[PDB]
Amino acid sequence: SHIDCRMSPWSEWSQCDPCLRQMFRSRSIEVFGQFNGKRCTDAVGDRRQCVPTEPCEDAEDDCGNDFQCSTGRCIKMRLRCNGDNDCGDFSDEDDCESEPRPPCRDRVVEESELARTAGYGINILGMDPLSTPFDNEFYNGLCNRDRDGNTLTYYRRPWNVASLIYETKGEKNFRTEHYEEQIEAFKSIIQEKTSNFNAAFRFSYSKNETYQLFLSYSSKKEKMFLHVKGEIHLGRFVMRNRDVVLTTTFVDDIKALPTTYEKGEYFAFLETYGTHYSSSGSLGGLYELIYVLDKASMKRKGVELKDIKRCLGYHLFNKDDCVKRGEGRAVNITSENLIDDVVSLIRGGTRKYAFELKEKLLRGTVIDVTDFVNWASSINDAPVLISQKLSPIYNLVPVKMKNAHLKKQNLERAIEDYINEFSVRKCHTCQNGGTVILMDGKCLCACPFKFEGIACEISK
Amino acid sequence: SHIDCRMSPWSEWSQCDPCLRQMFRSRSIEVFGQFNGKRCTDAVGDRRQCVPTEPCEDAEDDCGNDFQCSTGRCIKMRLRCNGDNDCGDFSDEDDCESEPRPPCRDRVVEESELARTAGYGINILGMDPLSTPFDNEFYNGLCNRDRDGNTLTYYRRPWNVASLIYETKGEKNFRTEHYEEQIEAFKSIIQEKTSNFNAAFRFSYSKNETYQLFLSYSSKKEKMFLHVKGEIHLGRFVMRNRDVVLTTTFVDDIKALPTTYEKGEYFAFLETYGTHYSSSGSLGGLYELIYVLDKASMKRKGVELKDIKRCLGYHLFNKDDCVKRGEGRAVNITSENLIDDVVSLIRGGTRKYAFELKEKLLRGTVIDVTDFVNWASSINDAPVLISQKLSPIYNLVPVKMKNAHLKKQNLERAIEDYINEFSVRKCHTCQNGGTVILMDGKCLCACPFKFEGIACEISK
Amino acid sequence: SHIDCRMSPWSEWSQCDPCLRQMFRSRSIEVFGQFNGKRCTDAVGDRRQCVPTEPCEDAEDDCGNDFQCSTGRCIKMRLRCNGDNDCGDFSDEDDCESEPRPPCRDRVVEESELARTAGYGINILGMDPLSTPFDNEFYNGLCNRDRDGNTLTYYRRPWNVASLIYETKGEKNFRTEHYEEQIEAFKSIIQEKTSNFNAAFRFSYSKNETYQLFLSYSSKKEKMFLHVKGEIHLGRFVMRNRDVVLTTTFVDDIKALPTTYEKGEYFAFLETYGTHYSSSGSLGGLYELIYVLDKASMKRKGVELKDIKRCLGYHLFNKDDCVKRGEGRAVNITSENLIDDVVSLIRGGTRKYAFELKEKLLRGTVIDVTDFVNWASSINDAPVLISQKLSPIYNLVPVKMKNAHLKKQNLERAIEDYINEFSVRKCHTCQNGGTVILMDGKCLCACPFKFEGIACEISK
Ligand SMILES: *[C@@H]1O[C@H](CO)[C@@H](O)[C@H](O)[C@H]1NC(C)=O
Ligand SMILES: *[C@@H]1O[C@H](CO)[C@@H](O)[C@H](O)[C@H]1NC(C)=O
Ligand SMILES: *[C@@H]1O[C@H](CO)[C@@H](O)[C@H](O)[C@H]1NC(C)=O
Ligand SMILES: *[C@@H]1O[C@H](CO)[C@@H](O)[C@H](O)[C@@H]1O
Ligand SMILES: *[C@@H]1O[C@H](CO)[C@@H](O)[C@H](O)[C@@H]1O
Ligand SMILES: *[C@@H]1O[C@H](CO)[C@@H](O)[C@H](O)[C@@H]1O
Repeated sequence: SHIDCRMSPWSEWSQCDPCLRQMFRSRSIEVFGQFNGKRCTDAVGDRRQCVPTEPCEDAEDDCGNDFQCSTGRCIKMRLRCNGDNDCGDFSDEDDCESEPRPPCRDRVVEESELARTAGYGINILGMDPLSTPFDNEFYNGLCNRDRDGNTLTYYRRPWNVASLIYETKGEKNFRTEHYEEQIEAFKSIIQEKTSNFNAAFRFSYSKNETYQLFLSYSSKKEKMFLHVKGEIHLGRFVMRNRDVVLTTTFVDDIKALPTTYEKGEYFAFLETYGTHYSSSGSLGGLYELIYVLDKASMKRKGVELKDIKRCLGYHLFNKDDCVKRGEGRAVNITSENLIDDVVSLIRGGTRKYAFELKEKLLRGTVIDVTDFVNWASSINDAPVLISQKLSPIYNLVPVKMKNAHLKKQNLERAIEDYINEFSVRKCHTCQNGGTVILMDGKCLCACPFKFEGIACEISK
Repeated sequence: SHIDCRMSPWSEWSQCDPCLRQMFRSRSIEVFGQFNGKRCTDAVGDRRQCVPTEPCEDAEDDCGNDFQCSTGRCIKMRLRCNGDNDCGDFSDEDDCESEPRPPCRDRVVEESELARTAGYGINILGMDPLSTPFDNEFYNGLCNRDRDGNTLTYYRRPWNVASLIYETKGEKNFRTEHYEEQIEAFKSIIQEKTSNFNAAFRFSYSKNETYQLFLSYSSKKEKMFLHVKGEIHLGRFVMRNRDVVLTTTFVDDIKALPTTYEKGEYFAFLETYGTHYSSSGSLGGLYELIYVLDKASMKRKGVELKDIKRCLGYHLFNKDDCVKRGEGRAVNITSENLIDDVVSLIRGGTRKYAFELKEKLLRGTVIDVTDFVNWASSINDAPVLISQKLSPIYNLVPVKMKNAHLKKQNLERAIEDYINEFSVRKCHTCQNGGTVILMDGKCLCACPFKFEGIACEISK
Repeated sequence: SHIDCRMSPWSEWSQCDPCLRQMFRSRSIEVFGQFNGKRCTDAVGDRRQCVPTEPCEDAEDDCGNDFQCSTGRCIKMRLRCNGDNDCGDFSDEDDCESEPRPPCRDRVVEESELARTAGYGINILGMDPLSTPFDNEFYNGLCNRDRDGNTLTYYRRPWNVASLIYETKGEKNFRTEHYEEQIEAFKSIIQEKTSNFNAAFRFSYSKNETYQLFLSYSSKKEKMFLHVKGEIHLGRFVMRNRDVVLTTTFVDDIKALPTTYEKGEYFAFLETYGTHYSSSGSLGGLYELIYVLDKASMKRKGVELKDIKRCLGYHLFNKDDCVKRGEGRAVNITSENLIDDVVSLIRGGTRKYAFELKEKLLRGTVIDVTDFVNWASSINDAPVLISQKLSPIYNLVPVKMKNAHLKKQNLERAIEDYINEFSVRKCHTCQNGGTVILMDGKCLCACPFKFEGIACEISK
């Protein structure tokens, strides 16, 4: 068992991209390292400076009949001096001596806590970088209020969020399964022959053979299961799809794409800003217990016994003898296996109450209803995204910018190449029911419940 | 078992839509991914910028004999300086030095809490984005009061809400079913033959065969069920159908539709603003317990026994022998299955009392009547929509705007295409009673009560 | 089992209605969706803008010798400066410098709480939108007092209410039925033959056959029922039929009817303002318990037994044998079903006492007489309509307006078409006693007490 990492050879140098003065080249990954071998360490993509031999046109947008700002975002004239940071670099609340004319008037209006990070541009592994391509500070001069249940406030709705409810949806699943199987097998045998021959001046011949045999098999098995899962949802959100504003640090990174399907830059872009964006989330976070017991007793026995009681004797003078032989054997074999797994997981909430709750779960005693309530009041402060409906990031690249369809054509294939080349289906699978897991480019396998070996080979 | 996602090829590029300068093209989805395969990730619809080769007419409404505003909504002259935000951008309470003449006079008149979000533009999955196409701030210079039971106030009726009652309709269902079936089968057999032959100088021949057999089968079964469901309704609402005002961020998105049935834009519109709007809701929210027990004991036995007691002996001299043989067998097999499911769900109410109530339900002890009362007083703050009578969103697109019937003809087919192409009837169904569920474009199946496999195959 | 929704094809485009500049067309619904199929979603009626090719006359009323107002209601000269909002837009208390001359003088006179919403324009489903076609602010310069029992005040009688009493009519029904049936059947059989034949040097032949049989059947059944129903009535009302004033937002919607029996607009009108108006109601609200128990025990047994005891033996030398055989069988089968349903419902009253009362009902303990009294004092605040005598809405369209009889001829057939096309008698009925219920255009069936299937097929 010895597998090492591998690399494909590099490709050819494509072209000096004239709008970036760099030629790119790339390669792929054949086989990731496995079974205590060398790690691949993500060495795809390469860059090299070159002089532009044939210069491109000046790639800048027209920004027709709109006030250009000091960032690159083009806003309208209606957003002038509105008291809202619309250009990004505060190009409204400085210029004029006119009225600030706030569209949210003297009504009690605050800033939100859930809508401001409403992108959660997610990656296909499952973890979510908050590198939001959206900009949740652009209000576009509107004042739409969305109520809160507990605090009785009036939060705002940013322009990129199309809907934002605050329900209170608590939901506890609970299961406990139980299996048991006893079996007691049993087999006894007793045999006996007693032969006696007598002549008549005589001759005798006796034999008393007494065989016995005995076998038991008293084996039980047991297999429990338990599963608590209590979700707590506080609302949701749904993002938009047309006339969407993007943040400042993202339009530039789309504008710096090599436009010719150069493979090196897109694998950096898709891990800087994620693969998909959560177009419809649901905040508030869960907890979970799992209690997998397992038991396997076994007995087996054997009780064996033999006897021969011979004799002889005759009067003619006298002669006699008496012979005895007796053997006994016994075997007891009592085996036992026992396994207990406990897993607990808990997401969301303040640091002080959630880790009271986790240990009150794992103690096994009953939890008085003051810690789940305190954690559920805590979850308003620190929400954790729990369920999302994805959407690809090339459904977000704007069309106003130059070479938009070519960059979308690049990003629609880069996601296929990213999901293919880092897939788990390149490492050869582990035997004995071992589930292979790609991690750090090093396919580690998890063995079920009995196998301590890396290849799930050694048993107990 | 290995299914991956599939895609149809793209269509042809239709036409530069001259009023939007973009040509659209699209495709469909053949088979969603299933059984631990690649996800489809919603890649329908495509956009591309193009120069308008043949320009359209200037698509703007006439707004005949009405005061146009700084949003696009056309109000009447009666709404001038009324002290109500009718244009959306406050084009009443700024202009004149005349009287504000409030139609709600010095009577105690407030703003509502249930009517202001009275659209709940819903989607066919079951969840409800609050992206209200209606505008519940337009009062049209009228003062219609609707009373409250508990607080004794006088809320208003916005123009888009046609009726709004506040009942107090509490309604608890409760069920508990119970099934049980014991059975005890039993079968015993005893056999015996005793033969004895004697001559007469003699010869004997004996045999004592003693067979026995014994079988039990003592199996019981049990299957409980419980179901609490206590709804609490606080009123309802019924929206209108003619002379309806729409919000500012929705008439623009209808005006930006490609008018030629271009499939890419309508699938973004129908998931920005939902598929249907709740034309008749009922607020106030439920809770629910479900307690599905299951039990299956089983015993079976077997007790077997054999015996042969032969003999022989004669005087002529003497000879005799006595032979004994005896076998015994026993099997006990005692199996047991047990399953407990508990589900609890709770909607509506403040964060502090509802999650006291849920754990007081799941404890199993009796709940003193102070937590259901406190949750029911809490439900006035945070209502949750509970029952609705839908209506399609192409019964809402106004007819005053240009190309209204063509856009309604597009939206009446886009709902059929949306309900067909994301239907569950494309994924091949799971066996063993597994109910397939479309989720994230990845058809996951739920297996009933015994099957841990993805295809519901492995049993216990 | 697979039924989907269906639609008839659309009709022909009728005519540009010249007073509304819109041609209408429509269709019908053949079969609603049923058994987990596609929903119809109410797609009847259609509108389309068209230029008026032949213009109609200016549809406005004469309003002969009456002061026209700024709404469209024509009041008399006697109502000038009376201090009552008669035109709707306050065209009395602004103009003159004369006396306000209130017809209710310095006597203690208030505004009502039950008469102000005295329409309750109801729909044929059973639920009641408060979209009152009547106007319960028009007093017509009269001062008619109607007393109150508890508060000792003097409420007013609006012109649309012809009579208004405040009784106090409490009425509790109570039932408890009980059925029980035990039966114990029993059948035992014992048989025996003992034959013995002896010769005489001999020969014997014996036989002792001993059969037995035993059967029980000890099954009981029980079926309880309980039904509390305590109504509490506080008064009633009776509306008028001639010289009736209607509200401002209803004469316009009658005036916007297409006049040619165009089917699309009337199905929106009849669900904006209901099908009938409650011409004679009775306020104050009920509560209700239902306790349906069900039990079905069953036993059955069987105890079977057989025996053959043969023998033979003769002296001639000697020979004999003895043969025994004995079988035993036993079956016990003990089945049990149990069902408990509880339903509770409660209408009317403040939020704090009614939901104390509901849980004091469902606890099963006796309720001390302090919660029913507090709920009955609460019911003065929040009444709920409980019994009504309907009347069709085309007995309410005024005759002064133009094309009144044609619109009444349209509305007298639109109610027949509405009650026919959304009737439950289009969905094919469910078997096994399943009652079909039309809901959301999706005929769901309810199965009685044992059947969990959608088509009431699977039993227990
Ligand atoms: C994958 O690994 C897990 C780890 O415990 C194991 O339980 C499971 O049986 C493996 N196989 C599959 C198909 O999930
Ligand atoms: C669908 O899945 C559920 C999940 O438990 C199962 O109970 C049910 O039998 C399945 N089939 C149908 C027809 O609902
Ligand atoms: C209708 O459905 C109900 C639901 O329980 C059932 O009790 C009744 O027998 C059905 N049939 C009729 C004729 O009411
Ligand atoms: C990467 O590219 C270099 C270019 O010189 C090769 O030499 C190397 O073997 C690898 O393919
Ligand atoms: C989408 O459309 C492109 C257009 O070039 C095709 O090449 C592709 O195969 C897919 O159909
Ligand atoms: C509705 O009416 C249209 C009119 O073109 C038909 O094409 C359609 O089939 C339905 O009947």
